[PDB]
Amino acid sequence: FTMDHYLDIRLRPDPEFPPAQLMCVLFGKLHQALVAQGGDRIGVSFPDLDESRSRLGERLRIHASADDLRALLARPWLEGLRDHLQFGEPAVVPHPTPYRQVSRVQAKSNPERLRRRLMRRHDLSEEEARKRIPDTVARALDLPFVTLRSQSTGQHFRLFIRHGPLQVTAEEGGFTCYGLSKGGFVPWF
RNA sequence: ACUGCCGUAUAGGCAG
Repeated sequence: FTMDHYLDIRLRPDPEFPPAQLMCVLFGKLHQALVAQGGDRIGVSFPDLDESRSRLGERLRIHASADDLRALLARPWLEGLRDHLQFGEPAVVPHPTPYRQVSRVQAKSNPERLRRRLMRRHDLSEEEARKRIPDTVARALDLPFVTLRSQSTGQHFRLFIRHGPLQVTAEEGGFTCYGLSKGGFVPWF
């Protein structure tokens, strides 16, 4: 709809850095750009997604207005990265395409963590908490992910990404500062 | 496979 432009970024193979690491860094710098930019009008997708193998592939697509794309290309978030990437031209998307949400998915991967929260919210003990929240509560996602380092937290975390069911038409909605759906759809091709 | 947040929640959502 309003996001009828896109830019493709393809990773260049490198002897010192495997593709997954270049992708994490690319995605992380995008996040930094999007925070600075502000707004909720820029989306991403991973056109070379390999769902069978939960791999994102070596392509990052930015979905936005033509102007944003030309700005994003000249901006410092890409510093140190440009030599590791190949860029397409900011372009109008093909048509027709299906649309899909590209979303962050989170999992209760750590029962102990849910327990510290529970204790804090019900003044419970560890033994009480463990009785109510067993270790089987743990869920593992079968999804591709990037590994990120937060600046505000200190943590390294995995950010799991799901490319949702193909839809014929898009619905109104925006995107987080990681370019992931908070309702918005992007064209898939 | 981290830390936390919302929620009565172990349901389910969210932040970096």
